[PDB]
Amino acid sequence: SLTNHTETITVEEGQTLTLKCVTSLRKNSSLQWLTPSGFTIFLNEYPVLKNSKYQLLHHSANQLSITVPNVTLQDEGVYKCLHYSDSVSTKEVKVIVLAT
Amino acid sequence: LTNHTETITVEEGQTLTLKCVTSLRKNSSLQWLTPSGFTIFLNEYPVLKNSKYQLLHHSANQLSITVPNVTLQDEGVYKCLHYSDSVSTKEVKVIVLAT
Repeated sequence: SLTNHTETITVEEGQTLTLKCVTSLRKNSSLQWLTPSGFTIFLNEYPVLKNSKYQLLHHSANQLSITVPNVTLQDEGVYKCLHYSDSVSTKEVKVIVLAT
Repeated sequence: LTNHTETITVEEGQTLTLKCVTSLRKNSSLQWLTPSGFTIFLNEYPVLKNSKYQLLHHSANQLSITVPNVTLQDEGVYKCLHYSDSVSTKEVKVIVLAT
């Protein structure tokens, strides 16, 4: 179901992090994931950031899901999903990486 | 060639041009962002819908765009990103002049 305007999620270091953006259904739209640092990871199904560990999981009109395997403490922070239709809506996901 | 920080001005009501020029890198990407952080173009393709930004030029080492009929809402720091092995950033601060 829907991703809210803000969320906090956790992940054990060393495991795989799944960032899942699900939105309303809208014609001719775009979905986009940003790193906390502000770099585009995927625009729709198309990778932008060049030599990184991020991998597409799923893309369709109302969903852009990606993975970060072997999550490290440096993978922590607020990721943004942007949804571009007539206007732009934003969902911020705060990631907390858990030790051990 | 665009430095890491730039300040440029433009008269209200005129056309503002944002040119990002970088080194030539193979299989690289260029991107303009609004001060609010929305993508305007990624390479030659618009992303932000419903607005007055227009493409002027795209090639491997240049991404240039326009905002005609500029207004004071159009001021702020725009960001051009250059995605190669590494990501480099140019922030361009636009100041809009009244008269």
